[PDB]
Amino acid sequence: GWGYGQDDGPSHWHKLYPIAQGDRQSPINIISSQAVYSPSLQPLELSYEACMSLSITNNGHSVQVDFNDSDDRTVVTGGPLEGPYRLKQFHFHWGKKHDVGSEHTVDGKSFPSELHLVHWNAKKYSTFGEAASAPDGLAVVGVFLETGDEHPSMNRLTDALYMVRFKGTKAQFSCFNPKSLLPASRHYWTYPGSLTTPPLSESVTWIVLREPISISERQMGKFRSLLFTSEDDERIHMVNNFRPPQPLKGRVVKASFRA
Ligand SMILES: NS(=O)(=O)c1ccc(C(=O)N2CCC(c3ccccc3)CC2)cc1
Ligand SMILES: [Zn+2]
Repeated sequence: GWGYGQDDGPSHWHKLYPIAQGDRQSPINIISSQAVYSPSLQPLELSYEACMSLSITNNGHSVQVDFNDSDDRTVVTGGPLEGPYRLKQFHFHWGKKHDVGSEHTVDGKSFPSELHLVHWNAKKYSTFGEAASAPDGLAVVGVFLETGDEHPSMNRLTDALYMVRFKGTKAQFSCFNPKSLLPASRHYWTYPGSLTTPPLSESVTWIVLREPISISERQMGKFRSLLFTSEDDERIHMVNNFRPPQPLKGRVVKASFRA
């Protein structure tokens, strides 16, 4: 139905999902000087278990790692959140070159990639799907990826990509701790937004970390080697699977720190 190609890309989604023109769409360009320092905010805590990961999957849009969310062991809490949100999955958005790839931008600057850790409000909703439609249903922590030095923990993931290079394939991915992909800082920006893929529901509290993690150009290349296509179809590389910044429309971006 939708994608990131020339015929089905982001610029066209509004024709299928009208909410794409809504008042709290994501991602956004974060103007650091315009963020409101918010001391009252609570400390952001990412309490992740080491072995809650289930599999790694190429779903045609990204490569996604799914988690066991039957309990509240792997959750995000604090910051703008009133309670814990359980981690359901994490995935990435990236470009064909270093200058593009992230969904959020900071003062007009894009990163080559962006990691999204998707959590849901299991205290208020019965299913991830149900939570994905409600205004306070999801909390996504965004982590920017810069290219430079090799990321040791990332290797276990980038080495697994070959096995899921084609759309619709999956592999077991046990004991991968998502905490290994977080920067040494927990400072962040936060604002009320939406899913960045259809249905584009405005159900997401965004928490974009200030500090990016770094991976090697070689590792970033393993992502650019994935395919949007099936094993039979003509090979079309999975790149530029990101949605561009959307209108802020008077929303206030809060910061946990001072720029
Ligand atoms: N990029 S992101 O905003 O972090 C993000 C967050 C969540 C998802 C996600 O889990 N999927 C699968 C379920 C689908 C869906 C939800 C509700 C109703 C119908 C279909 C939405 C996309 C994708 C990207
Ligand atoms: Zn995403």
